[PDB]
Amino acid sequence: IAGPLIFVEKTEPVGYNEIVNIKMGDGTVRRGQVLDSSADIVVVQVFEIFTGETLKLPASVDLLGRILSGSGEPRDGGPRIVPDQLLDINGAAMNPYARLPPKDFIQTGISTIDGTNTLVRGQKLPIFSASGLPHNEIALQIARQASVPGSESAFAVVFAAMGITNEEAQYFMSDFEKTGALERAVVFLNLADDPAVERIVTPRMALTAAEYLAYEHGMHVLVILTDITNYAEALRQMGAARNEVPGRRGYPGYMYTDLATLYERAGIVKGAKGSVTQIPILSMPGDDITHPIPDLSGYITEGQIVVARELHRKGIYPPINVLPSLSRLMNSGIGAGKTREDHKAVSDQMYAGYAEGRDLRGLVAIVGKEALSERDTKFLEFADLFEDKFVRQGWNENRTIEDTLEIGWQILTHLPENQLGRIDNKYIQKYHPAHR
Amino acid sequence: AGPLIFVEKTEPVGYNEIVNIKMGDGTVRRGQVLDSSADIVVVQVFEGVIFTGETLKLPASVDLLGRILSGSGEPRDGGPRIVPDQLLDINGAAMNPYARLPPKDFIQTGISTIDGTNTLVRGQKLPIFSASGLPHNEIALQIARQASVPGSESAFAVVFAAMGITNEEAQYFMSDFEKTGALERAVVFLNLADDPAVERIVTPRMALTAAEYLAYEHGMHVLVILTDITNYAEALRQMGRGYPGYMYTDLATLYERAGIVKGAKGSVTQIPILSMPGDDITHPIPDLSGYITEGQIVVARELHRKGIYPPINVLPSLSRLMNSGIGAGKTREDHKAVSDQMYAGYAEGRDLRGLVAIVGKEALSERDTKFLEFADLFEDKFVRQGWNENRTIEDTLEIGWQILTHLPENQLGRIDNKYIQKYHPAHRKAK
Ligand SMILES: Nc1ncnc2c1ncn2[C@@H]1O[C@H](COP(=O)(O)OP(=O)(O)OP(=O)(O)O)[C@@H](O)[C@H]1O
Ligand SMILES: NCCc1ccc(S(=O)(=O)F)cc1
Repeated sequence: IAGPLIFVEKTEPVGYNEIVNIKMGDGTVRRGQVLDSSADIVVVQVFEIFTGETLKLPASVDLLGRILSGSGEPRDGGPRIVPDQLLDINGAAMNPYARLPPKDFIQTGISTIDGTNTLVRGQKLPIFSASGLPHNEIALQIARQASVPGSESAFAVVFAAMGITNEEAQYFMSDFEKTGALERAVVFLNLADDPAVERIVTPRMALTAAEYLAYEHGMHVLVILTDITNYAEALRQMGAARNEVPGRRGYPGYMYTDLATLYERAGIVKGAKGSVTQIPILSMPGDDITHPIPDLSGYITEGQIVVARELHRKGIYPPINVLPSLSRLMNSGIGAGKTREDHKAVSDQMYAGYAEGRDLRGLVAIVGKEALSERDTKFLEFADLFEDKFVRQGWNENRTIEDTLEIGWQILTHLPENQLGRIDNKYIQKYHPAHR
Repeated sequence: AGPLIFVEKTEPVGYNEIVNIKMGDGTVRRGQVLDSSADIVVVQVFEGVIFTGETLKLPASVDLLGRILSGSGEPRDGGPRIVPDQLLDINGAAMNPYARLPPKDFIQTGISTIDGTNTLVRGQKLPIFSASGLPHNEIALQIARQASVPGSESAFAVVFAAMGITNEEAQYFMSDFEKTGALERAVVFLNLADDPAVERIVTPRMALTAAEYLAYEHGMHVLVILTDITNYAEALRQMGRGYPGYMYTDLATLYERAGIVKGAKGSVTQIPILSMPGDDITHPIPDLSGYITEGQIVVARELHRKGIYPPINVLPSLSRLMNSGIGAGKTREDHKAVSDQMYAGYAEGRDLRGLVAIVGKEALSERDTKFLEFADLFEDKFVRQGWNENRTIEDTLEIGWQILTHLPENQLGRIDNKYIQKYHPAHRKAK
């Protein structure tokens, strides 16, 4: 009767496939079999230590301002968390999600996100990148800048790093402490050499903490997870998936729904007072042949933010290419009363102009700048202005959606007013710098 | 430094030799010889007694249809050299047939996960995003065989270009096009892995040039399939340890060549295959995002591993111009609603697979079990289809309506009552 995978505290040595009884968070008992384990954690697959208890998160608002390991133990030299509640972490705990669509605005402070691919409360918007690109730097800037403008609910951040180096850990820790962002954040840091099982538990501890804060304390919580790919690397070598090939015989069935137990955990929480939003980092692995991992495409259902090496090589930060980027729920979180009435129009116009300008880079290479029309030259130049002024921003520059929109209107000014076909006259008259 | 311009080798040249290139308008741009094959010179442009070269030309003629050529345009089918009625500069700087018009009508691919949920539109650029070991080429071949433009007064044609392929893949491609009759309306450009690197980079330009000629001078809707861009980028890797900086601008000279042509009686649509390398150390992963501006079709390992063909995951897939090409008079009035409803239902079902693995199968509500099962039906009956199964948009929509009857009518939040009463199987009238 193979079923859900749970995590239980290890109190004694246990053997692979050992039958055990588990005392769950809700007080009920489960029958299961052991799959793998670390010094403090064992992975069990439920059916229907000999008699153990589930690994739990010491749920408490005191988690905020703390930096913990993947298993919830202090890394900041502080005392262990004094729990207000001990919650199971596999996702069965509170059943906090409402059947409501994601909808309001979350200000990341990054123009290429807030302006053209708006992140909304309850959404899961992955950052798609690759080795060598600054995705962690982007994840860190969002963590310290993110807020929920005009909201009556408090805002919190759950930052979860997986399989990182000592240097990286140092990097992250010092930043949260120096900026003060730590006061409104719970940080879970899993090192590359920490037990694999601990990496697997890391995203679950994070999400459980997120759900608790969102549901128990009516907060809008932003969960940043980096990097799924590293999570997937530990997963493929854990338990019964060990030395097994995906799609073949012997590959554990749970191996293909595992990522789903993570991306299913996002959304507005019951009561509609809080919510859990996810920003997972999906870094393209360069070893699909040697290290086959679970398909990560399942995490992409509401869009994605694309990090491009092209912009990175041009010396632009953050190197986000808005063209292949998308936020399917964007229309929920923008407009009058959320951002500003002209948000959709400006974003639409910048996208159109930037896409045109980029195509023109090809034409100019085909016929020469001397042969390009005046009109086309304007768009060609607009693409440069967009990348140089809108896309590019400092690592410590936190732009309000108003700043983002103004920069947008400023560069749009470079195009002929008669070429702004994506902006209704009403807005052109009201916000265009020439009629303002 | 780029950009790259191809010139016919009319006289001996040397590396770094400064030369003048005769543009199709009588003017001349100057560059430097970067590399060259025996008949083609690759020049990098800037901005008497020196070489003045002619741009490499494509022997254009409707007689191109039904022919299998090499990346350089030479017969590979044993047939005679193409008798041109026009010599077209393959760099694209001689005609520019594109209209200032947005892509708009329907292109029926016959594949449900494309036509139904992320529709291909005439003049659009819709890449197939895949990876090593996946069947993107089989999907590409199927589209080439089945694609059409229902109700269009303009004829339809296919331009299929393969870069750096093996001899076995070539034979396999030539065989399919020939036995199905698909070759009858196609111009096939085949470049083999051993062919000079120079011929590999001219291949897509020869293809796009043939496409523009048919579309603009013969008022045809042309579908251009390029598989793949990664091999193309590999050829650029070393022409004169990642890819050269000019690659990004170079790729732009390819993706700018798409759209409705002047007169709006024709168009060029591109379906480039972008497969990610299975190994980065040797085959670094290039940034081909410049080609992705109108969406993409995602081939997913998950579906392939489950034994489903075509393994297309609609959730991450997207067609930004879909609304242009659907609805009454194009496909059917209920298209957008069925598409929205299936997408939402599939996404919900997939999330529930997550919940099932958290609380267990028997813990799911009856309602949730309904969606969980719909996800299975979607993959088993909508996604899955034969490699030779050409579905009309009607078949696709009807298959959609059938699996949707698994969901509670009160759950079809994406379909307004008017379409429910008219098309829902439980309400539709016999007629
Ligand atoms: N699981 C997935 N795997 C691959 N591609 C996906 C997946 N899900 C969605 N996509 C699509 O692929 C695109 C991401 O690939 P993209 O071209 O951005 O790579 P990249 O980040 O530019 O690589 P590079 O490291 O060279 O910059 C997105 O536009 C998205 O639409
Ligand atoms: N790698 C070979 C480059 C090359 C090859 C041939 C020439 S010659 O074409 O002018 F006949 C010039 C340069």
